[PDB]
Amino acid sequence: SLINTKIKPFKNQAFKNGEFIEVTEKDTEGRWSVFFFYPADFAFVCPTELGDVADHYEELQKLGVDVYSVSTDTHFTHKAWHSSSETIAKIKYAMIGDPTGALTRNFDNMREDEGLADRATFVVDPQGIIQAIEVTAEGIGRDASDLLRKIKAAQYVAAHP
Amino acid sequence: SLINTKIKPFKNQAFKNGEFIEVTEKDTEGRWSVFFFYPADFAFVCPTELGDVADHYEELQKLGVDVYSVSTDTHFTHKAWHSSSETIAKIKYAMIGDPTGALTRNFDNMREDEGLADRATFVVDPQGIIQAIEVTAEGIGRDASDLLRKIKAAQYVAAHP
Amino acid sequence: SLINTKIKPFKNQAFKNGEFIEVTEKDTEGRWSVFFFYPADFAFVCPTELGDVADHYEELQKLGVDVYSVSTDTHFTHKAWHSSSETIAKIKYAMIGDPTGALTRNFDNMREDEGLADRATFVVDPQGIIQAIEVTAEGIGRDASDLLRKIKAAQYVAAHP
Amino acid sequence: SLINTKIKPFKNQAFKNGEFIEVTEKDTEGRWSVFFFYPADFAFVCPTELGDVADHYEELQKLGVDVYSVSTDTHFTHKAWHSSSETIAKIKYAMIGDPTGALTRNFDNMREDEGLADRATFVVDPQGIIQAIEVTAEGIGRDASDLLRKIKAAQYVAAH
Amino acid sequence: SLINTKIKPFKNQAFKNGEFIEVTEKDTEGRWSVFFFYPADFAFVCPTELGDVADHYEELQKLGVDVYSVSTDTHFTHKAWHSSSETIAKIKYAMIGDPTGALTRNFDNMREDEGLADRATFVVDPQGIIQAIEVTAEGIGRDASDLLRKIKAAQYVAAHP
Amino acid sequence: SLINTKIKPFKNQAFKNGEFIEVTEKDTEGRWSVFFFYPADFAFVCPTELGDVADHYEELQKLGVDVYSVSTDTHFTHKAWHSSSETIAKIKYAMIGDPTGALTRNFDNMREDEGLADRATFVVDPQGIIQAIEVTAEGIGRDASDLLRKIKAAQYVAAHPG
Amino acid sequence: SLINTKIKPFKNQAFKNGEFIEVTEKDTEGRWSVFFFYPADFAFVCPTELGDVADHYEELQKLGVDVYSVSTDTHFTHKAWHSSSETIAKIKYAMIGDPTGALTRNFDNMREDEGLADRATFVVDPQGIIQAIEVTAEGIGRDASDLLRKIKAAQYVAAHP
Amino acid sequence: SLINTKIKPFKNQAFKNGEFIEVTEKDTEGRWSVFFFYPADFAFVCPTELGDVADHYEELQKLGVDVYSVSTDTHFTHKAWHSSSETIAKIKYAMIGDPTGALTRNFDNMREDEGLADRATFVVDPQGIIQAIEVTAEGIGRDASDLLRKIKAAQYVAAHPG
Amino acid sequence: SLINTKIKPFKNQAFKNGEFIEVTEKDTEGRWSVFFFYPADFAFVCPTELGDVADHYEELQKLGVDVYSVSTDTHFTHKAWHSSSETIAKIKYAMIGDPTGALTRNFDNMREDEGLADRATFVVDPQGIIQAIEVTAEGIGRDASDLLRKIKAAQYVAAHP
Amino acid sequence: SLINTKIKPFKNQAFKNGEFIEVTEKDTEGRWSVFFFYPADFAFVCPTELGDVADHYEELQKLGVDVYSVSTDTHFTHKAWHSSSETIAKIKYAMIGDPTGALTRNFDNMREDEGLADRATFVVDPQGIIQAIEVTAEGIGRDASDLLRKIKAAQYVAAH
Ligand SMILES: [Cl-]
Ligand SMILES: [Cl-]
Ligand SMILES: [Cl-]
Ligand SMILES: [Cl-]
Ligand SMILES: [Cl-]
Ligand SMILES: [Cl-]
Ligand SMILES: [Cl-]
Ligand SMILES: [Cl-]
Ligand SMILES: [Cl-]
Ligand SMILES: [Cl-]
Ligand SMILES: [Cl-]
Ligand SMILES: [Cl-]
Ligand SMILES: [Cl-]
Ligand SMILES: [Cl-]
Repeated sequence: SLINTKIKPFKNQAFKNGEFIEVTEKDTEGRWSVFFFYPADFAFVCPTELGDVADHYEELQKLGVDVYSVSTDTHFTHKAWHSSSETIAKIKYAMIGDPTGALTRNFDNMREDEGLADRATFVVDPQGIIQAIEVTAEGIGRDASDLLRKIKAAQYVAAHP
Repeated sequence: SLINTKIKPFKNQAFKNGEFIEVTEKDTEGRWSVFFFYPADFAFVCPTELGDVADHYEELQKLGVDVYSVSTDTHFTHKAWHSSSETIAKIKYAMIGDPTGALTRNFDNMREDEGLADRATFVVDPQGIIQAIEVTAEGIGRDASDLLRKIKAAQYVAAHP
Repeated sequence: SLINTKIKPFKNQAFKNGEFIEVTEKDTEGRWSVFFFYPADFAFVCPTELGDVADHYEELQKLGVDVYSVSTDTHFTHKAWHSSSETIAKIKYAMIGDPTGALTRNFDNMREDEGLADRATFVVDPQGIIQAIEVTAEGIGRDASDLLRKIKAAQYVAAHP
Repeated sequence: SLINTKIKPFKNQAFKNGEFIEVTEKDTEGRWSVFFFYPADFAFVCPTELGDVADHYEELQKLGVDVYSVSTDTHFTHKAWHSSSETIAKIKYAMIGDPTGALTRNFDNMREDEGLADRATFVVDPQGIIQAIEVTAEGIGRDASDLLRKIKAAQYVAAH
Repeated sequence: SLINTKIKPFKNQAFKNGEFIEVTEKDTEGRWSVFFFYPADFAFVCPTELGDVADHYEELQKLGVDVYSVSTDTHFTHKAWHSSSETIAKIKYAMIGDPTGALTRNFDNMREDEGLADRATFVVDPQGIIQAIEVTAEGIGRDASDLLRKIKAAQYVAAHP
Repeated sequence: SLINTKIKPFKNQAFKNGEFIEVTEKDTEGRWSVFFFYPADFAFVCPTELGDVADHYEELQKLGVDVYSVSTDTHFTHKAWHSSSETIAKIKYAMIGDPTGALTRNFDNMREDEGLADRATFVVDPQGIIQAIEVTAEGIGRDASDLLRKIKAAQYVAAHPG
Repeated sequence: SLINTKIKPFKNQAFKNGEFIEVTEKDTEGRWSVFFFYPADFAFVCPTELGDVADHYEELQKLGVDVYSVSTDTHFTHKAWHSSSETIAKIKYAMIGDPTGALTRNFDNMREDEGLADRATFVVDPQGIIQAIEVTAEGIGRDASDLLRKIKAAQYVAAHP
Repeated sequence: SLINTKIKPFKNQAFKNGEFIEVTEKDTEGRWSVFFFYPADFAFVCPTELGDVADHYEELQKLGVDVYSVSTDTHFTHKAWHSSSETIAKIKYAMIGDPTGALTRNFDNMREDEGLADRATFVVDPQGIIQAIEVTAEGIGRDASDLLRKIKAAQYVAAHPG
Repeated sequence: SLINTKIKPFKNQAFKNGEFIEVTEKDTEGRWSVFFFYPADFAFVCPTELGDVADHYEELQKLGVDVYSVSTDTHFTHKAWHSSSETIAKIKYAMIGDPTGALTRNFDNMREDEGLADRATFVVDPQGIIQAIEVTAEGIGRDASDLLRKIKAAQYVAAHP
Repeated sequence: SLINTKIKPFKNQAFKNGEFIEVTEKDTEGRWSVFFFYPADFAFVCPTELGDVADHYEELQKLGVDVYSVSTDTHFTHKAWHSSSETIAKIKYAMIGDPTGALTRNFDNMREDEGLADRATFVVDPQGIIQAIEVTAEGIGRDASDLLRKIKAAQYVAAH
């Protein structure tokens, strides 16, 4: 488990609201971060999960939490996915491309014989420390409302040691 | 992470319903299993978590899911905790002692500088494959109803590929 | 260079004329093959090159030459690219996905800090021997008509040593 | 034997008279120390041994001697044990928790396939030097009046 | 491939228009360079390729491109070749001798079991970066007019990222 | 420590009651054994420890316990000591000589910078398992009465585990 | 020196009287051999030494001695040299090409920073044993008539030990 | 052979004529030294060799030669030996104890499987350089008078080179 | 020292009474042997030592003791020395030549910075075990009479434990 | 081969008419040197080779050329040979002894399994660079007159 460790430095391209931006660990410092990994854009699997986090994106921003989705696809592919799927289209958070797999491996989350990330979610606090981890196989869905509870609880223990 | 891997062989003592028993991987074969790790008996962090799983234990048992809690304390210590805590007293599943940390290290779950296991939950299917993982920091509580939901989804995809 | 070496075994998923297929080195045996590498689907480069090769595919097939394009994108992404670009839409040869980068590293052709393949073309004869190589930087376009001339010349020396 | 070697640095949590304290090697400097290892709290073995040392404890303190019991349990388990065994209840010295086993391994005293310490007693002089060692199997009891006898001889040779 | 890497330092003798000159990497700095490798002087091969590059040479020089052919023969042998074949005779560019094979190995282009260079062409820009590579087997000819096209495209892109 | 390990093979010469014998690990099997180490014969310390054990040997022999003293002196040296010390003269157990230090190092009991064994006592049961260990610095005496208590106690647990 | 050792295996191309032949160590077995090394064909050195051995060649053949000259040039280069220099033209023994430098290194005779052989002569008996070694710097000429005296003395001691 | 090498630093306790002393390589600097090794005190082998050297000791001392006998026994055992043997009793030179074996190993003279020194004699000049070596098995006796012949010769050659 | 070790195998040429012989360790088996090392033939130092041993050789022969002198000179040189020194001429035992130093190094008796043997004597019993060793600096003479006394002692102890 | 490399430093004893001397690389600096190796003194094979060089020695001295013969024998042994043999007695150049084999190994000219140098001749210029090498087996003779031809030719090339 990477629980209670500091995230490693990284530098990736991302797509966010119709534009390309670069993201590094410096963008996460002093912020709450959710890293949301998934295997592949354009898979026949319906992206319910990515869109649920999208639905909750408003509250997450009021709690000072940024959301980053990550797959080993490129940011170009993200822009195309964002254009063709109605569910993906409502995403307003950053979609990080990790074709080198460096970000994915930082989180020990690479399926090495497929070149894809596992279905993992990491909650990271402003000092870069990982406070929560959830991983599931392709049939077990990640519940975005459960994520919010965990994030809110994490902020609480930060305030009340 | 260990997602989608086979659990490793192990041999531990446990306390269960007033008795000391031995538990091994052979006890898990052909069953659904939940491994519930926690840092320490008698911390006076209220064992809200252990008791939640206890409340749901009858329900879990009807789905054919066994539950094993695990810490690096001994089974002697578990028996004493069980006699002294009203909440722990209602645990009817096996409380595994792991003073060597072998069981804990099998799940890659040791805080090496404290000698205690992290707050991790692993769902293991009847073939020994880890299908879901949840890990939290010391302040963020694991929700047994979410565990239950994940187990049912895990059981669903097994029956309907 | 890899000139005059035998290509190595490989197994990839690919998209071809509306379907997903598996390609292995066994598919190239007894055939002439062109492996046409590029960095990324949905890239700012209008894919003129992929399309130039497309125009010549009927001529190439009459020479018994198979064409495989290759990037580290997934085959899913290929299907989407084929659907959204009028130029890509006219590709009827196999588009191989190489997310593990194994195929790309076989041809020593990976930009390791980008996780993308270089702009390289390999001509492979029916015995699996690499007979021609062209690699260019991102501004210099590969000319499919120059490719044809080389292939016919390669076929001539095979017939008349 | 670790006889005549200097103890190694360590940093552990402990229970001592209703409170949790941190203990390190720096706490032993300039002092005589007895390190009293045992396998496990709440084991069915009755802890007559830990309690005999308690009976002798004011006397030891009058000699400027600190006592530390050590097991691989946590200080949490010690506090609980302290509430439940009438015998353990009379301990007024520090009960050190060693869940990492580092303290135990410093003294070469870990049963590696059990994750528990052996039944060992070490006497350490004010310079951190080990002056006496006793180790027994689980049926053979350590006698605290003999411990006292050994400490007093050690203090004598220190003086001469 | 060596695409987009910087050429390595080198120091060789060459024959150019009736004289022996020394060439080092310092001669290529601030200039465009074509390094044109071939296996052996006086080969049964009609040196059509070397002579074709000669015909296009004036044009290449006005675009600021210097040309160096390189073989593992000595410069003495080049000089003799230049005197006996009318085709080699029309070469006005520098002919580098590489009997130690160092220049050749810098470009990773040695057939170690023959001690001869492969049929490789490298286009190198003024900062020493390799921008184009072409390699062929013994029957497939390199077309100097397509070399020019590539060079002109490379120059456009230097000026217009 | 060496607690709960099996003693290692060894082969040494010993002085025992007016004779030279060879002692091996084979001689200890099926018996209770005490290995009693000390630094040097003819030393400035009066050998009260060795004499003290001698006082208890008959008790020890009725309980089926063999005693072996060990130093890195030779068996020749033990014989001579036995003739010159009034204390040593009453020793009826085997005095093992260990000039190679192998028996001593088997018990991890060598002071390498002096080439002398440390002041250590080991109780070993019939299966060759070490059941008690005692090691002390040079000014802290080893009590033979307390040794007996440990041995009697060790035999009780062997007969009544739990 | 290599005096009194057995020559190493080799397989080289050579030019001999207008044809290309392969020479191996198997060709030297059961015969006397002279291996005559020099740095480079077409060198500014007028090849007085090579033509001198030729004048004595008919005589050498009556003694059962074969002659092999060796440079790191190719056999192609030997053929051209043989055609343009009158002195070289009278060579009727085999001219071995050693572009890999393997034969030259077998005789420990490579100038490693030039990639050329030193001026060395080795006399080899029918069992492959080196019986004489002569090496000189460029100004000092090897005298073929002294070479003959040495071969006759070597043959004498073989017959009358 | 260590012939013509410089002896290595050392530090040992020794018994010399009723007193315990320390011997180090600094005691050999500027003197002629004889290091006379033997296997064991109180051994079955008649200590004639040490006694014969003792007979020549006033003559050796007149020539500025120090004598050091060495075994892997302690210096305590030497004092004891000195009191019980009439032969050893006439030794007035230093008896060095080497229980750690470092001195014996310095002279490459240890029998490792016995933990005892071999029967070796070394002559060392005032500069620390070894000028003569003699080694024999347990039955072949060293002639103290031949030792003496050599020391005088070694002293001659030192003062009259060539 | 080498005391109580078995001599190692050796094969050397030697001069004995007008003849050249080969001595090996098989010559020493079942015999008592003296190996008498010295630094050099024809040296300023008086060969008193080889001669005093020669004076006793008849008595030594009666006791079944063979003598071998050894230096790193050749057996040729021993022959010449035997012809020039009235003293060495009396020697009837084998004079072993050791130009490789092997026999000398077998006995750890080489002055490495001089290539000469030290002044050493070894008495070896019929089982090849070294029973007595004497080594001296250059001014201190070895007394062959003492040597005989030791050999006699050695034979006695062999016969009487 | 060692052709065109600089000789390595050395320090050897030698016999030079009557007396023993020490030769080192400094005695070769600034001068032309011939190092003439052979296997062994007093060998049955007659020193025709060493004598031939002696005959040409006065011509060699006039060209500023020094001669050193070398074997793994000692200088003591060389001296004795110089008296026993009429051929050898004519020798006026330095006979170097090389018992450690260092000089010989410097010229890569040692037969390791025999401890004798091979039959090799090295011509060295005043800058210490080896300009000519000839090595032969025991039946083939080194002709002294050709050694001069090579040296004069070396010197010609040296000036031009
Ligand atoms: Cl993880
Ligand atoms: Cl994990
Ligand atoms: Cl390539
Ligand atoms: Cl990858
Ligand atoms: Cl210990
Ligand atoms: Cl542990
Ligand atoms: Cl390349
Ligand atoms: Cl121990
Ligand atoms: Cl030892
Ligand atoms: Cl050579
Ligand atoms: Cl050489
Ligand atoms: Cl090469
Ligand atoms: Cl020695
Ligand atoms: Cl020796």
